[PDB]
Amino acid sequence: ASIFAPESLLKKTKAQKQSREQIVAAAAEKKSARQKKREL
RNA sequence: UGAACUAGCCCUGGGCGCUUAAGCGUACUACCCAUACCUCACCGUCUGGGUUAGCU
Repeated sequence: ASIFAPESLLKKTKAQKQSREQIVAAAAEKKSARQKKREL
């Protein structure tokens, strides 16, 4: 009755989740550096 | 008082027309338009880059 998600989907989701974390982490830093650069 | 000299125009030796030019010299602003220059679109060629746990 319950169809488990494919295991390749779980592996891709873990990889995509990690890549999104780096993008967001390097996006808040990008905003701060841009504000400091623009003042300079 | 003149004398010559110097330089330049005139005479003798594309068409229509032009004469303080529509010729010649110089200066100055306007204007005309090439397949050239600029901006854009499109064609093609070349060069460089991206694109797969193929993510509704």
